[PDB]
Parts: sequence; C-alpha cells; structure tokens
Amino acid sequence: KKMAFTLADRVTEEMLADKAALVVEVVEENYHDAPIVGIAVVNEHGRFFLRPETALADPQFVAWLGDETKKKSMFDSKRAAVALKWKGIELCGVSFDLLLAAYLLDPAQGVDDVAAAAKMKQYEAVRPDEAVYGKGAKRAVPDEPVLAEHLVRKAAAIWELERPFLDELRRNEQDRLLVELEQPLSSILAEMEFAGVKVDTKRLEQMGKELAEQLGTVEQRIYELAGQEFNINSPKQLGVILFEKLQLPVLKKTKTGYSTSADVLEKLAPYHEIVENILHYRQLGKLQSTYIEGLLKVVRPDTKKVHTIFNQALTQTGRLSSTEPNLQNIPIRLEEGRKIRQAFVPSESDWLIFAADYSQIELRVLAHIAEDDNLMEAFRRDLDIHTKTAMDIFQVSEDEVTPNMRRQAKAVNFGIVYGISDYGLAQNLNISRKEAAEFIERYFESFPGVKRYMENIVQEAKQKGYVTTLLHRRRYLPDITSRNFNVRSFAERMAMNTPIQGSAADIIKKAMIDLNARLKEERLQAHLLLQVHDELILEAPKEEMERLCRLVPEVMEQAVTLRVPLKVDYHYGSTWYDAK
DNA sequence: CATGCGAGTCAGG
DNA sequence: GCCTGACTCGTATGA
Ligand SMILES: OC[C@H]1O[C@@](CO)(O[C@H]2O[C@H](CO)[C@@H](O)[C@H](O)[C@H]2O)[C@@H](O)[C@@H]1O
Ligand SMILES: OC[C@H]1O[C@@](CO)(O[C@H]2O[C@H](CO)[C@@H](O)[C@H](O)[C@H]2O)[C@@H](O)[C@@H]1O
Ligand SMILES: OC[C@H]1O[C@@](CO)(O[C@H]2O[C@H](CO)[C@@H](O)[C@H](O)[C@H]2O)[C@@H](O)[C@@H]1O
Ligand SMILES: [Mg+2]
Repeated sequence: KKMAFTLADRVTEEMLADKAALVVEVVEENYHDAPIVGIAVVNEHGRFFLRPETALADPQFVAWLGDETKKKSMFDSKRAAVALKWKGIELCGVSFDLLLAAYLLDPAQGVDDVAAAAKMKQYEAVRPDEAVYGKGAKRAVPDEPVLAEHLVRKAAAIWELERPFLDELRRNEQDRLLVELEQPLSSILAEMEFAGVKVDTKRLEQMGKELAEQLGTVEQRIYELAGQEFNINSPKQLGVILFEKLQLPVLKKTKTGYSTSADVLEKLAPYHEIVENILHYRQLGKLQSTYIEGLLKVVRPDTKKVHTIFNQALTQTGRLSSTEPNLQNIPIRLEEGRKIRQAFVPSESDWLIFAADYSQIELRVLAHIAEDDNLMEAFRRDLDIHTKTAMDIFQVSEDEVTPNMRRQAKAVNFGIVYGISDYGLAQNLNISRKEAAEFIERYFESFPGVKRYMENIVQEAKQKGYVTTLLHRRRYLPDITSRNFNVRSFAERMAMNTPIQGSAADIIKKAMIDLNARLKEERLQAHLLLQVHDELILEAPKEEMERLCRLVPEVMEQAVTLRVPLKVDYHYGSTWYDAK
C-alpha cells in the first residue's frame, strides 16, 4: 500500500516544525559538489516531498536548515551537510544520524542505507537504494513519482526508528558515544572533506615524468635479464618467466598459481639479478599508477585540491577509512615514495602544514587496559618500548641489545597488539613456528599482565558475545565459539585487538572534537585537513605555528586520562613531506 | 567492445 | 597475528 505524502510546490510553515526526519538526497557516490535530487520531510504535521530547486531557494527553508534549535533526524547527515556546503548552505541541528546509530550498534551489519538499518528492527516498509537507483552503468535517478515515494519512505523510516535505536544505544551505554562523539565528529569530518587538501600538480606531473623514465629503464633491463618481453604486471606471466624459464625455486603458490609477492621475491633475490629489478619495478610502478596518475585523476581542476570522503561507518574497530583519494596511505616508509608528500601543500600563501602523532598509542592503551606493571612503568619512564621489550625477552642490559634483537622485539610488539600467533610472527620474522611461540612465551613472562588481559578478554568475548572499547564501542564476535580452530582463533585475535585499536580510535576522535573546540575559542585560522589513525594533519598561517606547537599536543595528550601518559610528537613545514 | 567481477599485489597505521 | 583502499590483469558477460 503506497505511502501518503504531499508533493509540495512550495515550502509551508508546517514543514518547518522544530523536530523532523529529513532527507536531502545525493545519489552520486561521491557527494562533493554533487546534485541534491530531492528532499523529504516527515514531522508531526505529515510527510512532504520538496523539489530541491524550490526548497533550496526558499529563505525560510534554508534558515530552518541552519537553525540549530530545529532538530533533524537523518541517515548519513555528513553526505547532506557536505553537498549543502558546496551550495553555500549550512546544515545544523542534526540530533540523530541513523547510519551512525546503526554502525555503533553493530558495525558488522555493514548498514549502508536506510533499508538495511530498518531491517535491524523488523521495519521493511522502505526499499534499498540499490533497488531504486540501480547500480553502476544502470544507476540513475527515477521519475519524480518513484523518487518522491522513496525519499518519503526513508524519512518515514527514520522518523519511526529514532526511538528504538536510541533506546538500544542507551541500554548498550552507547548513547553518549553517538551524541557526544560520533555525531559531533561527523560535522568535523564534513568540514575537513569540504576544505580539502591542496595539491601541487605541476610537481606531481614532474615526478611522473621522471618515474616514467626510470620505469622504462628498469622495464628494459627486466626483458634483457629474462630474455624476452612480457607483462611484468601480470603475476601469471611473471610466474612463467621466474619459475619456468628461469627455474627459480617455488617457495610459495597462490590459490591459482605461483606466488610473486614481495616477501617471496625477497627470498629469490640471491638466485637471479632479475628479481631485484622486478622489486624495483614494483615500487616505481606502484607510485606511478596509484600515487601519481591515480592522485592526479581526482584533483579538482579549479581548486587544485583533493576532497577525500571519510567513511565513518565502515571499520569493525571504530577507525575511519578514506576514499577518492585514500589519504591515509600516502607513501612514507621508503624515501622515493615519501617524496610524493612534497606534492601536498598548504591551501594559502604563507601557510604551513602541521602534523601531530601519538607515540605508540596502541601499546600505551594496552598498558592501561591490561594494567601490566612492567609495561606501565616502561611508558611512565617514556622508554624506547622496542629496546625495553628486547631487554626483557632476551634478558640483556640496554647496552647488550643488538639491532636484530630490537628488530625482533619490535615485530613482537607490532603483533602483540593484533593478538599473538606463532604462525603470524614466524612469517614476519622469517622463523619457525616453534621459535615464534618461544618468543611469545618469553614476552608473556616479562609482561604477565598482558598475558592475563589476552586470556581474560577472550573469556569475556565468549561470555558476553562481544568486546568493548574505552568509550563503549562494541564488536560482536560470534565466531569466538566456533569448533573450527582457524575460525575461532581469528575471532580470538579480534577479541584481543579490537579493544586496543578501537580504544585508540576513540581517543583520537575525541581529540579531534576537543581540538576544534579549542581552535574556535582561540579564533585560530588553523584547521584540520586529515586524520591518519594516530595522527592529525592541519594547515595554518605560519604566524600560528608557535601556538599550535603547544596547543595541538596538549589537547591530544589530554583527550583521555589513562594509567600511563599519552605522548604526542609534532612537526611542521612547507609541504606534508617537510612536516617531519 | 562494454562495464564489472575476483585475484593478486602493495600503500598506510 | 589486526584494520583498511586502489590499481593491474584476465576473466566474466554482453555488445
Ligand atoms: O557517504 C558516505 C557513507 O555512504 C556509504 C553508504 O551509506 O558509502 C557510499 O559512499 C562512499 C563514499 O563515496 C563509497 O565509498 C561507498 O561505496 C558508497 O556506498 C557508507 O558506507 C558511508 O558511511
Ligand atoms: O608497451 C605496452 C605493452 O607492453 C606489455 C608487455 O609487452 O606490458 C608492459 O607495459 C604495461 C604498461 O606500461 C605494464 O602494465 C606491464 O607491466 C609491462 O610489462 C604489454 O602488456 C603491453 O601491451
Ligand atoms: O589453554 C587455554 C588457553 O587457550 C585459549 C586460546 O589461546 O583458549 C582456549 O581455551 C579456553 C578454555 O580455557 C576456551 O574458552 C577457548 O575457546 C579455547 O580457544 C586462551 O584464551 C586460554 O588462555
Ligand atoms: Mg606515530
């Protein structure tokens, strides 16, 4: 039975009630400077559909949109807020976001539309967006009649679902998480995406020309060493050359053929000169295709900026993700790739890039949650945690710690966070499972509190069915009870890791909110550009650097109070590359 | 030929 | 051992 609503030709007073479910539809996946195809409002007075051209041109409606006292309940308010920003319209008063509410209740559901969220509460009087708009090449906005009914049904669902979702969040003790953390953060992410990051395209293009030159040389050297030309970027073709023509040892095979992963190649390097060249070709090719050409494709030609979209409702741990482009995985580990960062510059003359990052936040969080005396003392002394771990595992003085000892202690620390696994550690340290287990055993002997936490958290995950983070984020782990070793083990590691990675996510999100409040109180022009899991990147007038050096680390270090201090390092410079 | 899928790969924390 | 996203190739359908 069709849903009744008024297809309005003009905005009326009853459409501006102080509480309503609001839909400002942007069908385009990437909502930057995208069109708004329709608007729906459901409130105490009824259900309404408004054409965007009329609604967005009406002073009363626009004023209502920007009035913080007029409360709106929506789904993915960031999408609408950013689309409206590109139109010079401010959206305020969003007191409930169904997407974020759904995400907090169960990030595993992968709720990406109103229909999916509504299905969680047995509400199915709304169609999934894909069914209405189609997908990809066939994606398209339907005729007004169909479009109008769909937006109204989504608004109607939101109107009906707010109460039950809020009630469950409250029983989960996640009400403040939604209202005081995720929703306020959504607005901050909206500002960041809209602001964008300036790219020096001329510099990128120049790097691309040089890369193309080097790739050409390595490419030819590879054909020369192989004795024939082939598609180096084809794991299949490369496999034939390496393991058949050149007879290199097959130490690993994928599900469908020979493995040519870098870790595999690294082992074959001693056998033939072609290997080192393939690795070099892989590095340069990655930079060229993904960080030069890929980046250049998404730079807005008019503003010369990239406007990423932070998916705030995707990861199972509470972390954000970044797309079009992904600005959370710009090269930095290898110098040649790190140079890509010289292309990210301040958006204004005489401004500078400022970057602040937490030092070992995950291990500090673990020290706090596990209450491991040794680990807590280590951070209280602000010791080099890898050297310290090496000292305990190997029972040597600081002077006796060799570079390799520290390298292995570092590997154990990087993994201890992801949940112990002799197999996983063995792979990273290229050792036997028996030996890896011995390392783990030694680690636990030195950090008994951590061992206790690992056992206790797995037990809690089994008892309650989920694990939680410092700010009450949760993750259900049904596989924790599986009678399949591998499946159960994966769930156990998630149980061990989620409270760590997740609480670190909670902390930096809170830091972002606290930071913006401080930046506003101080009337600084500085503003956030990016978040990369444990670091914040801002840009600001050079005249604000000294103030930022004191303000940013403090706000980040004081976001939450743990049993150990939080430490933040910072750097600034003319480009993102220089912010080191 | 057209768009779209998985597989394999590798970039980041 | 955890958490992500983008690009290539080669196959899928489909013209
Ligand atoms: O607006 C971001 C928000 O939308 C979802 C769907 O509800 O993702 C859509 O938009 C992303 C950014 O363009 C795309 O990567 C994704 O493919 C598309 O479905 C949510 O996942 C996200 O929180
Ligand atoms: O010149 C392009 C032509 O070369 C082949 C091999 O003969 O592939 C090479 O060039 C591609 C584009 O630069 C790379 O992806 C590939 O790795 C490299 O070997 C052919 O496949 C292609 O038609
Ligand atoms: O040997 C106990 C030890 O094994 C772990 C896995 O590393 O858990 C196993 O044993 C528990 C019973 O003590 C079960 O609840 C669990 O399902 C099973 O995998 C550790 O958590 C535990 O300390
Ligand atoms: Mg750091």
